[PDB]
Amino acid sequence: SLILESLVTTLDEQGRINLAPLGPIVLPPQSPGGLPQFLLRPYEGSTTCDNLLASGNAVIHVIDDALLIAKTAIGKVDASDLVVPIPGLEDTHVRLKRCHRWFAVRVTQRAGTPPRHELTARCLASGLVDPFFGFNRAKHAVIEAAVAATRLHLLPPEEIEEELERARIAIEKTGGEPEREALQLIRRHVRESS
Amino acid sequence: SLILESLVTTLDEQGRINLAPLGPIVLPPQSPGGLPQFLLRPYEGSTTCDNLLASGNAVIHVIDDALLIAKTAIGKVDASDLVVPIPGLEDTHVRLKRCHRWFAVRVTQRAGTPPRHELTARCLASGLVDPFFGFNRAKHAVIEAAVAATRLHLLPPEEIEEELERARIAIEKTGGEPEREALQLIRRHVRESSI
Repeated sequence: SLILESLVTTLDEQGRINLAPLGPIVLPPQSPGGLPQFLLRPYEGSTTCDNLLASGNAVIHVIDDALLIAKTAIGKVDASDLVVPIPGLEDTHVRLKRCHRWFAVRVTQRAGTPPRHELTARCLASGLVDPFFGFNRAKHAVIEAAVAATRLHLLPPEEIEEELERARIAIEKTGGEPEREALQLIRRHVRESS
Repeated sequence: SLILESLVTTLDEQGRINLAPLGPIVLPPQSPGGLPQFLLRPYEGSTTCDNLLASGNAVIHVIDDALLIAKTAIGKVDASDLVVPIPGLEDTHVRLKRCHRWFAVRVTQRAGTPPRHELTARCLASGLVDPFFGFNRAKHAVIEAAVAATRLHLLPPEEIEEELERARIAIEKTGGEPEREALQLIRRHVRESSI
């Protein structure tokens, strides 16, 4: 399916902000030229899933920050100082100060056989912030390594080592310090998980 | 600094437009928010390299179009109705109508020993156009497959096949129609080059 590797913000019942990775499916717009809709498949028991099921709201972000995706895939990141309330939606939706694009969404349909969730969401608002760097082989390899290192069922040692090596090479060839940092964090996570 | 996987337009001596992949190094500005410089390392004997050395001009594009990268990596694409001359630079630079961002550049320094050219370029003009889709694992794997398909004379068949297989997996999971088409075109190129 057509999937964006995003960061999502949500709020709990007390307004506490959560930031986590999500891979929403991009759905057709309601009208030609219109904003995308999204199919969200949050993981049961996650803070994102709890907050979506309670509030109906989220903000999906297009980012070129592979380091932040890696950090929030591996552990919790305090996002309280990373976000600003969205105009028109200040009590329900917050966006990252640094991103390329944000989509403030609200759930329109719900389905899924427990424990799966399928939440259709439409945009209430969207905006552009920073330019996107562009394709970068190091960022891409950080994403692959982070996905590999955080799978529900552990990959065989040879497979995870292959992803880490491909990342090392791509980062040496094309990356910067945030990508170097990301790989070190992912390597730590892999070492601590075995 | 980071390397951008870009599309570059250049013009030959008769004004003919070329569109091809380039991986320039992005040199940061002195001040946050300023325009960057680029280090261009074009491939000796390529149309892009010939035009850069002759004119000193190019337009570098940030694109989310992995299909177009694949097409121009594996063969010539007629870019005549993809680009338009840039006002103020209309005799020397053309830009893609569809892109996220473009930088019209001019070479300020030539270095390197042939066949490895190293050209420093500064920005004459730039702009934003379309939003960027975002990270997509299928687009990323199409880029890696396209790089491998340009290296049939440098890599064994099993290594190129493994890049094609990683693309298949990423496209099934995350891709759309352009990425599916890109992998078909790349596989066809690999098959044709083997025979």
